[PDB]
Amino acid sequence: PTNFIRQIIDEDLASGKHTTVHTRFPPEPNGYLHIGHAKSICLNFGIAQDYKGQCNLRFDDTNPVKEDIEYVESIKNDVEWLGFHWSGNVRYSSDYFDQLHAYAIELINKGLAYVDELTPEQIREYRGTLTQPGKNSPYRDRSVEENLALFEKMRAGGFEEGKACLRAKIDMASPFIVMRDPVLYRIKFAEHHQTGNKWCIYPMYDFTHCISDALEGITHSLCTLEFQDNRRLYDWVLDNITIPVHPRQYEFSRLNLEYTVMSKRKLNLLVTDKHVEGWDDPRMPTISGLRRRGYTAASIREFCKRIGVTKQDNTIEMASLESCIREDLNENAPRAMAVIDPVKLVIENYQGEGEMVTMPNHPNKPEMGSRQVPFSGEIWIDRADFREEANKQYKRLVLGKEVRLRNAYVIKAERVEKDAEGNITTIFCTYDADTLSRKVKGVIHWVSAAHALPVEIRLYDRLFSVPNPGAADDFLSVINPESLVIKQGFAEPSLKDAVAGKAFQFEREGYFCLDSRHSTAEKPVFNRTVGLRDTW
RNA sequence: GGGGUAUCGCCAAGCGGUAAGGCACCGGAUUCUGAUUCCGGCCCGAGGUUCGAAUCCUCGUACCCCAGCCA
Ligand SMILES: Nc1ncnc2c1ncn2[C@@H]1O[C@H](COP(=O)(O)OP(=O)(O)OP(=O)(O)O)[C@@H](O)[C@H]1O
Repeated sequence: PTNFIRQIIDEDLASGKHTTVHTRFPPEPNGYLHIGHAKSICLNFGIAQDYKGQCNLRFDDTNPVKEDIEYVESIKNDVEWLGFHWSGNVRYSSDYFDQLHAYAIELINKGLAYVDELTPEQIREYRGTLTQPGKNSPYRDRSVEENLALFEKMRAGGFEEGKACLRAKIDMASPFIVMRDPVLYRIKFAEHHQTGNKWCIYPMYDFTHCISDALEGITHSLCTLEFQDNRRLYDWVLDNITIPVHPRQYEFSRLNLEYTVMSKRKLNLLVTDKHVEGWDDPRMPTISGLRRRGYTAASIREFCKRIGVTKQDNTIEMASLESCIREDLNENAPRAMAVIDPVKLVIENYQGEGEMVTMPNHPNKPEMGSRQVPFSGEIWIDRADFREEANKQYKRLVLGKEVRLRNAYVIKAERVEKDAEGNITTIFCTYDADTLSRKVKGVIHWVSAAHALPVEIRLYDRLFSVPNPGAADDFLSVINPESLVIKQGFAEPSLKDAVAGKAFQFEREGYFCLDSRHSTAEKPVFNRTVGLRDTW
């Protein structure tokens, strides 16, 4: 699987510019990982292992205020669950606070940084606009000695938040807004989840990232398009300090998925306002969310592989994702039987009850063996599989016609019974005793009512009603009210041996898995990962 | 103003020499899952250089990103 980045790497390896590849995944611990991060993970860890190099996991913990320890734990969990391993110990940008501080001092001594006292509002007014250039701060020309003294003052906590900041001295007229004296350090009297209260000054992203990459020996730092302008500051910092290597940044387009949101702020909001059970709600585009929904690490790696790596903005269709999980489960998931919308079907022609039929664990893979499924007179079938009268297109069960039960005989509808609402409460039928192993075209699933197992089924759907929910003025007001719908049904007996993690394919229905969060020893709960491809 | 992008369902190969593949959708074969499997259907605009242009050049047009003491 190739892309413009792997081609850049091949070239460097050929020209001799590098003899090894070292990448990194640098997530900020301010939320859980989503399918978007997965693309970055596959790209970075995938390149490393393919080129026999290294890939680091570095928490970019530069803003204590919006970060929490809870997130570092789940992020590590998901990277591992995805099947990737990082080189060495988990790293943290905060592991470099002392070096970063020393580098700030180097820039100050070269006259390439200074302490600015412009207020947070003033800095915006002096910055200029997209069409107009900015103007130099009145403090831009302080002497080295004065900046040194003032920066130590900031570190010591002598300045209140927003009363001072260390800025790089570049060019207020640069067409690159990011190069208009970017803030390097800002004051925050906030406790840090790694360094506690040792620091009241914290380095900004642009100053931190490139130096962190450099120190770790990163050869190619891969990020998304929104940082293309930043690459100039990334290079400016490395070009102006004393450091032996200069990692190069290459940007690719972020993944966007139809009918869902990918921004951490929006996903957080959904969780905070309780519109979803939690970061791992089965309807969330998060890694943990997809996991609980029934997606396999393998399907996700396949997905990331299929969508490619380019510099083109894109929004992949949900159909693309679902395809990957179907392909995965259609080859490894054992087949079973279950009815989501139950309706009794009495075979009056059946003598009492008691029988056991052999059902394959996979209609295309005998190697998976076969189970022992029971068959009786009173069974359960899905209401959708029966109709009093229907076109020739309806291949299911109809009064006059006869159907075939999955891996069983061939029954024939006879009479029906309804309640005081017209709802069929029971379907009476009869069968052909000799059909174990006319032209009855049609097959439906079923669950012997005697050996039946009460089971709760959770059917999920798109979280939002529109393709691009993030583009709506209020993405919340566009949430799909039917994203989750609980159903009570019955499944064959061999489904009580289901363990959270195992994926079954309820024939004619789709792929499901046990939901440990709701599944009780009494009543099991199955999440529908995805429906089966359905089209007459 | 600067940075990027465009192979017309959604992605995406291509790097001067007969325009891949995946998803989606549409046909047909197999089928005791309306599944699966297997066949088949499917170069932003205008010029210019060139024997030859999706690939190079010029000028456009459309879209995305940048005016946090966020990342
Ligand atoms: N949607 C995405 N597709 C591919 N990579 C992504 C995506 N979102 C974030 N990344 C990248 O993954 C790495 C870690 O991202 P980070 O932890 O900073 O979250 P983030 O940038 O806040 O994500 P978001 O902006 O989507 O909330 C960075 O390189 C980031 O650019």
